[PDB]
Amino acid sequence: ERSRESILDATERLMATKGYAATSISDIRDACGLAPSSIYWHFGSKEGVLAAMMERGAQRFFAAIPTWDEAHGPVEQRSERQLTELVSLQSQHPDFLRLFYLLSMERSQDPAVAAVVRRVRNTAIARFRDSITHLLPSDIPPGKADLVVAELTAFAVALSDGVYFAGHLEPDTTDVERMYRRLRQALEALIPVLLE
Amino acid sequence: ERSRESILDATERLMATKGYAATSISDIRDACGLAPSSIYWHFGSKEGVLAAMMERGAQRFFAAIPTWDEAHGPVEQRSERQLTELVSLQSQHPDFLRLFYLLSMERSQDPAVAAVVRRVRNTAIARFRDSITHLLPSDIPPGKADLVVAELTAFAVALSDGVYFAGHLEPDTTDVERMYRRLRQALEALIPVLLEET
Ligand code: NA
Ligand code: NA
Ligand code: NA
Repeated sequence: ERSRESILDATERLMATKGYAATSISDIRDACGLAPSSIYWHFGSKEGVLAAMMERGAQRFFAAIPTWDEAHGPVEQRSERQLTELVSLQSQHPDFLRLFYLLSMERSQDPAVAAVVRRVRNTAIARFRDSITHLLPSDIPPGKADLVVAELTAFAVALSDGVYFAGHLEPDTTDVERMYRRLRQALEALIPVLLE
Repeated sequence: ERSRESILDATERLMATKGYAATSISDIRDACGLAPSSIYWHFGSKEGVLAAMMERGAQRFFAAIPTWDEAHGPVEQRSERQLTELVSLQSQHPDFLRLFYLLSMERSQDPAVAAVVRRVRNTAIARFRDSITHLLPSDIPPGKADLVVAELTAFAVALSDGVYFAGHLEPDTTDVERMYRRLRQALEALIPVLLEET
């Protein structure tokens, strides 16, 4: 819908400017022109707006990174982009990232929000899993591979989570590209260890 | 002195139940018997209390792990309980940890809170750095060591941050001990890599 996008657009700018608490459903109307009843009719509530806002922020973050089959090149890589995008995709668009980590720790969470948080986290995990499976030798038995891949994935996701906070808490001295370089180097080193 | 402790104790329990939002200065009095005016006089405000409580939780988290110099004797070398002490304390807090990440991302928060967050983060970084220096060969030129230790530390702290969220978002399938073992193994692998790159 054209109207759904209007609301989210307004909600982004308003919360960026005023923060969550001080952003009214009324304010959102003032910005997007849509009446509160129309807003409620779409997202059901303020939290329902926040969720949908946060989700499509994810959908764009992930689309800006190609999957492994979205490639291209003779397995250049198939790092290239995947790290390069991930690197550039932390440049003051954590945005959605900060919101994610905030919402992940929220207590007594609205169902719509908890569902969005879960889908985003699962997606991120799935995406790392897609890349990492290609770091293993092909002659590894699939069941054994599943265990190794799952453990490397959990490791990478953890490190990537840490990268946001490093950039947030130590923005001056943090090198995002360098850190993800150490990650892939760490993963390549851990593969022989895991198969032992 | 004893008054500060009973205020924080009451504030913990009240904030374990109830939400931060729904915990009033009034409620805190009801629990600890100290008047609101006495509470303010100590911590200055509600978020002023929140800070002090979160810091105290960190100081206890950090004391529960030894520094390299105070650790044992030299066998482990000194790490594998500094490991399990780190593993001991997840266990999935707060205590402090969830509050820390929440407060670290809070906007326009409060001078006293931002200071606590900064001290806790810096301490944790300092603690990892203290351990990691002994992973390097003795003959590395100090200035070059400083660069390598710093990069390994940033890496370790990042991984440790992610370990919390793994345990939070995937509590069923997350092995905390196994993860910190992979961190140690990763750090040992990265040391030669870092030294040949200066
Ligand atoms: Na209108
Ligand atoms: Na309308
Ligand atoms: Na040595």
